[PDB]
Amino acid sequence: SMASFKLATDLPEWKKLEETYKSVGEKFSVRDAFAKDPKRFEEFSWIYKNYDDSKILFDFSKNLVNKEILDQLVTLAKEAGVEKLRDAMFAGDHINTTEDRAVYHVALRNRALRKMPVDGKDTAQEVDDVLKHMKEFSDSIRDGSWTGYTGKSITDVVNIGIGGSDLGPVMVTEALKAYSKPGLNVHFISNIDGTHTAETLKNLNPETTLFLIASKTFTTAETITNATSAKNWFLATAKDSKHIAKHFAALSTNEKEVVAFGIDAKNMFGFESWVGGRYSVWSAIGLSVAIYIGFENFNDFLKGAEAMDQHFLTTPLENNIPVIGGLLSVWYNNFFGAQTHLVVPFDQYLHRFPAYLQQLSMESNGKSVTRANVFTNYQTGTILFGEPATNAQHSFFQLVHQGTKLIPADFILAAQSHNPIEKNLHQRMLASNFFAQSEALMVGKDEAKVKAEGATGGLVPHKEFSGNRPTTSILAQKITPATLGSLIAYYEHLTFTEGAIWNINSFDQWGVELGKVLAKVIGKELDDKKAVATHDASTNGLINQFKEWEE
Amino acid sequence: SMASFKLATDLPEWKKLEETYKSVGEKFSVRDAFAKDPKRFEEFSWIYKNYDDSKILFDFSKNLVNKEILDQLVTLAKEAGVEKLRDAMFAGDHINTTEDRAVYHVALRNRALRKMPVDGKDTAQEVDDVLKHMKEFSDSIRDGSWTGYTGKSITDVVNIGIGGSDLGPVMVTEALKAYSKPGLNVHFISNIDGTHTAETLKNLNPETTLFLIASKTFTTAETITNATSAKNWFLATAKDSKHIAKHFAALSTNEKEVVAFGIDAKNMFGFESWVGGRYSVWSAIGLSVAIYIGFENFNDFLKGAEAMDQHFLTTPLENNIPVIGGLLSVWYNNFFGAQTHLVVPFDQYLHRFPAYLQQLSMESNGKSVTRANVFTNYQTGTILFGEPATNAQHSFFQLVHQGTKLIPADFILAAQSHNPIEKNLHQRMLASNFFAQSEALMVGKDEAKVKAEGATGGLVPHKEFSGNRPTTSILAQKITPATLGSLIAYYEHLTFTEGAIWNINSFDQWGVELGKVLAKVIGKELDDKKAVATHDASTNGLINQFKEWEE
Ligand SMILES: O=C(O)[C@@H](O)[C@H](O)[C@H](O)COP(=O)(O)O
Ligand SMILES: O=C(O)[C@@H](O)[C@H](O)[C@H](O)COP(=O)(O)O
Ligand SMILES: Cn1ncc(Br)c1N
Ligand SMILES: Cn1ncc(Br)c1N
Repeated sequence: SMASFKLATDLPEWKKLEETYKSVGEKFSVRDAFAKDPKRFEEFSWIYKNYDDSKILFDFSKNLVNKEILDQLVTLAKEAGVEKLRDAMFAGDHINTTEDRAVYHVALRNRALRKMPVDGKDTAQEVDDVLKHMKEFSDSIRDGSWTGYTGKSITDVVNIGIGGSDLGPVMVTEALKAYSKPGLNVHFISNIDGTHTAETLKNLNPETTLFLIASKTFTTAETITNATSAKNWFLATAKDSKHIAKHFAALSTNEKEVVAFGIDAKNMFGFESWVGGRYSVWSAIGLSVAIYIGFENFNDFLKGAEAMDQHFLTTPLENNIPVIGGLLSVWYNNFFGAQTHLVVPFDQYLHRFPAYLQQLSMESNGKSVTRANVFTNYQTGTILFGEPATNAQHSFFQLVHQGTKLIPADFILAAQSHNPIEKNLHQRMLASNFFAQSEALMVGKDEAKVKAEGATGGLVPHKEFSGNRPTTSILAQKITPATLGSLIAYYEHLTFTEGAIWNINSFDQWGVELGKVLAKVIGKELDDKKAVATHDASTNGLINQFKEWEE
Repeated sequence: SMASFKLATDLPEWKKLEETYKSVGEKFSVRDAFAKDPKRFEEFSWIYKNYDDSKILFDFSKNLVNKEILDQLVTLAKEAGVEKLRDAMFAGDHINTTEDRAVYHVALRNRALRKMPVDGKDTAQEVDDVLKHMKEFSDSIRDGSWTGYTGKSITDVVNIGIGGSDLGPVMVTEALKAYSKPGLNVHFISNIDGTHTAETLKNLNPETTLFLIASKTFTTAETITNATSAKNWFLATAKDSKHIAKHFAALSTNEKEVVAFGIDAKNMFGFESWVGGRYSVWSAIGLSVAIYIGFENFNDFLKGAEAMDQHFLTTPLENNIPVIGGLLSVWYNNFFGAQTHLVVPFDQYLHRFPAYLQQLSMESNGKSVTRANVFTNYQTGTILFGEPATNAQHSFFQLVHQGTKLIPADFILAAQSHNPIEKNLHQRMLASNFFAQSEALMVGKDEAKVKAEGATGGLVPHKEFSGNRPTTSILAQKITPATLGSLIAYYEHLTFTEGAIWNINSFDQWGVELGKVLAKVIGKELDDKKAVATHDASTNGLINQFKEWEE
């Protein structure tokens, strides 16, 4: 399973891209590119067709890229063996080398029931069987047939989990909230901070609340603590532990720990080690989604991911949409030295989409060691950030337009709103902003125009805009379950691409693994009341100041 | 009002800091610094005492800084005239040069009624008079005496506004939600996206809902549109426009536009041009806060800001807490070339604190032109991001620990929880994470330790942690109104400092001003149905694809 090369900087096309950066890239004029190439929009935009014949336009043409540059980036991808690694992923090979695991989120959305084996054994029916369990259970919650311990239908579902066991369910239930039904609400406890439990459960009724304990390992400190506190809250009213079986289910890989916690095995929704947390919403972890919007919508979301998987698998690199996205990220990160990537949904439902992508991206690609087990001498993962528009335009877009940092940005809009109020007035205004913002980042406003518009003397430079600030625009028809499925999978495969070029393992997380063992030593120290002198002086000082100030 | 210098790079200490970066900074060992200096925690931490005798510890000692470096940064601040600009701000001078305005958020929290003049006229009583109006109105909402058009008490208050007229109210009501009362809820419509209106108003009763239309200009497109749609929603039930007077108030500078919209002048809460939006929560814009948690709590929040103002005004630079913070930001941005700054509250109530600071920071300091009206040839504002812990630890902290990017970070914890459930178990665990995370970023884990812990061969590098990754830890006793007031003001004055060194105008926003006129041309084009060919080919293509896909 070893690597075909050591460092990205070893790939012969890397030095050629450095040369191209110097001669064409650094000074690249997007205005000039459009003037030189009447077909530029056609050449640097791609329509994706989803399984339901809906469409998404990916327009890359406002980026600092042309045919020469993209052809060089494609050659780099071939040298890096992006296709070989991708094929190994889809083959169920153990490409997560450091944990010796398969990387098989693609198998979770295999609705076609293709043969998709791990360790030589097809996963298709095992995955499907969990999905059938999810459909049966979510249907029974939604139709009222699953009753709580006093015989009432469930009104509230509380997911308890953190990281990969939280953020997908949050983001996707928010994104697809138009598909929810009145009277059936979802909630998400994740932070160990007791505020999260107290505020979430404050107004809920134990008789009509169902908890889903979401944990791959079922040993995570925060989650098991939160789950215990919720069980205590439930039993304060319900009294008898026999009633737990109607109110607690588990989403997990670890049957022994689930049962040991006192959940019935029948109420476990399983998944496997080859599902990374930040790739897990497609699994049993998405049960809150199926409950909130219905299993059929959840299934449509999976099929959207599957269609984008097939696109990534089958398309030559030069027309492969997630690959192009990933190649542009490498271009900016490693040649321009842009440390960040901005993601801006022009969509209020997608308000937690940037935060989700931040996990996906940064937890996958924030690595310093390659598959050849040497340290990198070049940049890896970027820092991702964002908020929805139009809010963002009034905020940090000031810096995006007039600051000193290059910030590659992705803007996303649906042509149709789920909420086309006031005869679509609000939607037309939203869309006008989408178009005009990316236009303005490209066109800018030169000295002569500032003067024509009435500024004189020392005010003029203050009102200039450089332009040639790059954007990618992604236009969907509508943010349906299927569309969101395809969009997430796009970003998954974009992340894949970047990581393949950098020659890192996109699929481990030894810093978040360390995080889950770090705090125990200090926790024991906070339990007894003596002052501490066992760490560095800052840690000791902070701890001791805390001890003086704590309740 | 002109500048004493052109470019930061002209300041004699700038080149000296470049030299210090090369010889001491680049290779700085924080472990070595603690070993060399037994008093390092004491020397690089400061206790702030608030007006109510509560305290906040600011520990900078895990930063890449020592006495030599900090003394050089202080000298740079003196060369840049940070104190002169600060004194001009507090004097009511028109230091927002490009708009020729005073910068006088500090006057909003002048509870001491010091003489604080703009254009030679004291502002103290005018500010106070608005606050007395806010107290009377918020008291009458809270006590039930302000009734809606059918004679019922108000149960829901909806703020409508965007940017500076939204994010402060959102963040501060979230942060201080422990101080709210059952049955009186606040809501925030901001996005033009009609989803925001539809979802917010779905379950509200027009008879018991009060709107606050928050707009400095009272002409912002999104806000006036949202406000109109809310008025339409209200009148669909209420029928008669005479009932608007019991249900709509305005937070604004622009009395003529407010009345013209059909709000009663008596229900206007005014503020002045010298309040920037991203500095406005202290003004009439904070009315939702006063309603949600009570005017006395709002006033305590102002007094916390006032105390931090007095600290910033009166403290020599070497012990001036916001200045030190700002100097470290310049150090990382301009000498290390770190493009970002991470802010992580170990506090679920403060979940929107990073987003608020993102506006404050990036909208203030994302500028390319100095007070001498020349373009910069060095980096200005950083990109700010963050999410609360412990969630963030499971997410992008992977990259913070093991990626290739330097990411200066601020961690914030309260020693006491408003929600100390389970005999403070959750709070002790939260705090243990706070300490352990910053410890781990500093200490790292070398090759020998990885081997001792059981890794062999090619796995070892994958599990190494560099350490020497910097953090600032801020420990409060409790996040009270007063504490939050002081914390925001800290960041305001930190932002001030950075901008003063860069010699930019922290107080204009010509990119967000452009944003509010950009979209109108395209909006007219989306109104008629013909295809468009009036822009660049990408803009035209996106618009035309939208037209094919739109309802
Ligand atoms: O990305 C990850 O691996 C983490 O965010 C995990 O999802 C998080 O630690 C929760 O782990 P578990 O699902 O085992 O409870
Ligand atoms: O920071 C700013 O200036 C903007 O975010 C404004 O707050 C926003 O545009 C709203 O402007 P107004 O308060 O005039 O409606
Ligand atoms: C660079 N990038 N942008 C979004 C995502 Br997900 C990644 N990895
Ligand atoms: C650098 N920085 N960190 C927080 C804020 Br507010 C700013 N300007």
